[PDB]
Amino acid sequence: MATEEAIIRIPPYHYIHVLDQNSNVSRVEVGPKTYIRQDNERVLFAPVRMVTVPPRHYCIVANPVSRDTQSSVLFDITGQVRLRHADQEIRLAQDPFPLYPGEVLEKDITPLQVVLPNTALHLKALLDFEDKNGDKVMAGDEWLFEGPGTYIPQKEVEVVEIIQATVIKQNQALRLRARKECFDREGKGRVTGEEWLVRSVGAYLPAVFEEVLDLVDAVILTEKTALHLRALQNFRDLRGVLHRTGEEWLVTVQ
Amino acid sequence: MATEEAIIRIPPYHYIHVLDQNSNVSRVEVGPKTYIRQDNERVLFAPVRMVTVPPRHYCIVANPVSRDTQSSVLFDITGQVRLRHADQEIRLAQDPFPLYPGEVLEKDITPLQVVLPNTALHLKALLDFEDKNGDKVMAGDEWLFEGPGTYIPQKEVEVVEIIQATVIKQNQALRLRARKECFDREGKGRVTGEEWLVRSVGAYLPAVFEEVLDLVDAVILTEKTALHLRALQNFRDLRGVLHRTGEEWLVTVQ
Amino acid sequence: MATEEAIIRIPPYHYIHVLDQNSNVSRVEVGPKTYIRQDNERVLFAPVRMV
Repeated sequence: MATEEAIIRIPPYHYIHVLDQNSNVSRVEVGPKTYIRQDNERVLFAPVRMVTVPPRHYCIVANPVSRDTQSSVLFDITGQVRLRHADQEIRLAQDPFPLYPGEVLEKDITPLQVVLPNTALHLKALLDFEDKNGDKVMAGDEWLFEGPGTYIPQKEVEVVEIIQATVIKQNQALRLRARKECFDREGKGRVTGEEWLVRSVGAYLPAVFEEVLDLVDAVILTEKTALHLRALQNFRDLRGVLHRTGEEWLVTVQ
Repeated sequence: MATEEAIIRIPPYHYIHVLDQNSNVSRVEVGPKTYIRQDNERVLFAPVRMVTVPPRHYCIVANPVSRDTQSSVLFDITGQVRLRHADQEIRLAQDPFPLYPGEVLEKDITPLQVVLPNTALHLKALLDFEDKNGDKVMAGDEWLFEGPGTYIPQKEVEVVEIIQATVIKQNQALRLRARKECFDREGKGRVTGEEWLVRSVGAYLPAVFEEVLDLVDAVILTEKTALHLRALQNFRDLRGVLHRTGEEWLVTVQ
Repeated sequence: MATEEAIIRIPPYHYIHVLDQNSNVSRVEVGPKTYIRQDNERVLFAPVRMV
């Protein structure tokens, strides 16, 4: 049922064979095994399936522009005996090992990285529970990423990156419409659909928050000015004074 | 009555045979058995039925985009001995076992998820009596789903998801048309067609409740205002005062 | 280098195969082995010589 593949094949190039003949026993998940190699394909078996592949790489161009794929877990160690054709895998520069037969759902993502005010990352869990350092994740909820580098492009789909809000003290303050049961990332106060005030200078929008609008104060250290305000919910102002809706006050150099 | 199917067939591909020849005795519900497999289909029997199939899979692409089907329970354990062609099944990634002969009612549903205020799930029982953990459902009534994860798309047809209502305190409160003998899902009072008021902030319409309108309050902490009211049923107000229909009172900074 | 010799063959009849592939070790002088037999010649190896 086939011919001797005694063909010349170049060193970085790829070729898929014995896809038709039997595969291994036990947990050794070598299915129909194949080879990417330098030499002439001398073929000891004619029954073997022949798949015409000229150009292919296993090259991860430095750490930038890296790759992912369907796990083809053929080699293992004394610690990680991973599920082969059940899981999906992600790759860095540290993988210049040659290609396999059971690979699907893959491309080449460039590892984008961002730091502090620069930008943030709005990850979630597409099906993940506990894939990252030092503890465990709960359902399909969402995390914040602020500071230096990047991470694994796996088991999380990021909502987006967020270009944060920037606040120049006295002239500015930030409004933040809480969106879920959202606990305040900056204090104990929280309620869905509610409104927020940022008194800190140039800070970031936590995943649950939302930059509504940036609101500039009216300057009233002036003996020649006072503010006319209408309390809109029952509360205490910045200066801690009991206030009921509709009530009207004027604020002035206190 | 047929030919030797000695044909080459790829590892994840599927083929249907012996659909014409006799089936098993006793509870072993193997009918005309078939095989999805890696190797060459050597067929020791010519009488066999040949169902021409190139591309197929048992691929449940991670937990998302998963699949269900008409049951085919050939392998069982000690804890489970199932009816194979009466029932109907639902499947996740945790089942990459091959295909069968009795497959009829199936597709590729992505197990959509929603959590907290975000959205709700208006589940009903299409035929079901007790399909879910730690107890037993009464006929084809309706539940709600609120918080973290998803579940089994099986014995329950969902009415819809429900993008909930949202109320901002003193400015707002909700109206809810109770539609069944509906017991109040936030209190004790109840009656069909009746009218409700939501006094909590940003919440969710339970299954029997219906979002009518959200009603904003008139600001009357004003010394220059009072509200003219007309009691439409015999009752006691927010402030717990005896009222009768027709009756008119005015409400002012109390 | 050849085809699956899945052919029908009669009981007293004869056929010569695996003439091309390797032969045995030691004093067991089976070279390119063959078979005369009753059944259908299912051939697990395609490289086999067909006579």
